[PDB]
Amino acid sequence: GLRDTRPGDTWLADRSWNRPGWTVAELEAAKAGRTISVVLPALDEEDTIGSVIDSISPLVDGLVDELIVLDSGSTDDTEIRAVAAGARVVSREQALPEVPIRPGKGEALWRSLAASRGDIVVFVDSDLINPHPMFVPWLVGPLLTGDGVHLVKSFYRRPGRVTELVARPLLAALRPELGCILQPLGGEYAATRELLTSVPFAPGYGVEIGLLVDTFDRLGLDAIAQVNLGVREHRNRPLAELGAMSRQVIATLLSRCGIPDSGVGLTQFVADGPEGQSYTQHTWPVSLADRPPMQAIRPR
Amino acid sequence: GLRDTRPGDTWLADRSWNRPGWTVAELEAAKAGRTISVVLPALDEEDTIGSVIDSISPLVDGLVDELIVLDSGSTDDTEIRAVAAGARVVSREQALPEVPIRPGKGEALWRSLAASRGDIVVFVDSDLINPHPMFVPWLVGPLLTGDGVHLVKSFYRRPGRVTELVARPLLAALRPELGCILQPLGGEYAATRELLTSVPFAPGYGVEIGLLVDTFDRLGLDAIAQVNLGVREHRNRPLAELGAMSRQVIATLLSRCGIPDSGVGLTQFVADGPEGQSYTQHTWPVSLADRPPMQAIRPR
Repeated sequence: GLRDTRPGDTWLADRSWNRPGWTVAELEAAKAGRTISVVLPALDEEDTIGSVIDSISPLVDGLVDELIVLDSGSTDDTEIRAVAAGARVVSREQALPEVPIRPGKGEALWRSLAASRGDIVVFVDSDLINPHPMFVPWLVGPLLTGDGVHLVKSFYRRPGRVTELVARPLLAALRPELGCILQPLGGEYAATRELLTSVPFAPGYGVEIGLLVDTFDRLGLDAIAQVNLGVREHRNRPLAELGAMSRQVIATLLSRCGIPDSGVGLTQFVADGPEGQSYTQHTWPVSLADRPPMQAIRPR
Repeated sequence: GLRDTRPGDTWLADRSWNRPGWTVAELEAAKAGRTISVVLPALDEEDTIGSVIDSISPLVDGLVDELIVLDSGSTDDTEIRAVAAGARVVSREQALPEVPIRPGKGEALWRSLAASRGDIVVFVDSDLINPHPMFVPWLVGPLLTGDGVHLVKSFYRRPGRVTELVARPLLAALRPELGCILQPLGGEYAATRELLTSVPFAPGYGVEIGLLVDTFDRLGLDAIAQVNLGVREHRNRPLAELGAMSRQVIATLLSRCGIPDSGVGLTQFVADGPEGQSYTQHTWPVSLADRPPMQAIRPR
């Protein structure tokens, strides 16, 4: 199974593999009333967002009913380049005006649920370097082929740290049944509205891991599927930021397991010089504050 | 305080700093009946162990009463080179013959307590590249200056991953008072026999973190001190092994916080080729089995 996996292959919970034998046009016919939205979270991604939209553009009005870029308050030319590429840009303010804004990635994806319409929502990171046009079709594949799948995660390889050292070892310890998930923190995934609007949304970088665990806890492993995207390349995350990401992943995962987190942020001690004669104390923020299920805020 | 710290400076719990104003000969007089042992855990370290012993050698018969190398069943020339350097080599079998051997670093340090004699035991890794001769004197410093210190941890800088992404963020979440510890996983530390033989010893790579938390939980932060070793350089740990280390650090830390760990090892999925057409499934072992306080096995 894992000894022969092509980009597009689905791995179900019962250790069974499913190789897709459809075209894009055939998948559109398999929708049968169900609508598909694609959401792209964006914070200062002016260089990459054009290319990401272009790979999903030809699917619009066909398989994809709406392509939305959720602007997380960008100060650069992210908005004007995304419109020029042919996607509707909705800011956090515009997505849900009647609720004050909290910082972080989790807030943006949560708000995109109120801004989107589709029965199936596809999430793709806007910092992906040259994504394959079949990314979206592969993600919706297991959902449109009705077999009780509600969340489609993705796995890939670089042409890592927090996934391999924090997320996955902690999942092995606390939710061992989720040990088969190759990329729990992966930003490329698809889910049904009925699931997305019924679960709370974790703040910041904990959004992916929280959604994965909530899906497993309330539906079981059978509702989760994994698709091979082949080779994924994205903007490299700065090494200083990974400690903060880890702490948030930890906070979110502990809260889902009923383990009380102190709410105390990670303090990093950065050496000022080569000798190490002095250290800079830097405390990253951490949030234990989930957003409630969207059904409690804006019921569709 | 952290804006001016020279190699040797002690950081106490009450955020107060102590700069040492002694010589090696003056520290020996401060012992007053108390004996000091230095333990070097060794598993296949034939290239580095000679240099490590040479830095501690001139202290023997003076400040250091005995220098012991705890051989963890080496297959190379670790034993014969350590004897030639001038240190007594005790294997796991010889350290505690009447108890069967378990694999891992934690077992070795635990067994060294039965093989050692000193009221103060100093632990130094045998894979250190050119350690400073003042390493041992700096570690025993706060212990010999009687102010209620029972464990001396160390901090340094490279001339990281698991410390910065796993150990420290998880300590912030579960034991926030230990957030000021710069290197919780550091192999260079010293403690009193009364403490070391009264606490359980965590298996494998969890030994350091377990000892830190046990000391805090039963004595408080006042018993823990930190010393600047300046610049530390050691053999680089292979990137494939760090996931296994993380899982063990996680298992040990959760167990100390009363959080049930599943006992399921981390499964890593390693890509076989460039395309990612197949994956190798690799499950690292994890142990939830502590060793009991040495007072329950060999009471001195």
